[PDB]
Amino acid sequence: GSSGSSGRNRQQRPGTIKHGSALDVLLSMGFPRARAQKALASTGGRSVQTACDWLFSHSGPSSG
Repeated sequence: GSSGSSGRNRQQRPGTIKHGSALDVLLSMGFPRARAQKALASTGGRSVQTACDWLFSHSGPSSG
């Protein structure tokens, strides 16, 4: 016996001391706040996964 393992489950963030952000996350991935911003904004800012899809996905008004 002895010892255990409480708290900290899975852990999904660049540290526990400071909380992350859907944006800060993208920043960690290597994306510019802008990119994440534009995306976030577009997709409001709920999930970072959705934004990504948007990011990659060509966004713009079909010109011609």
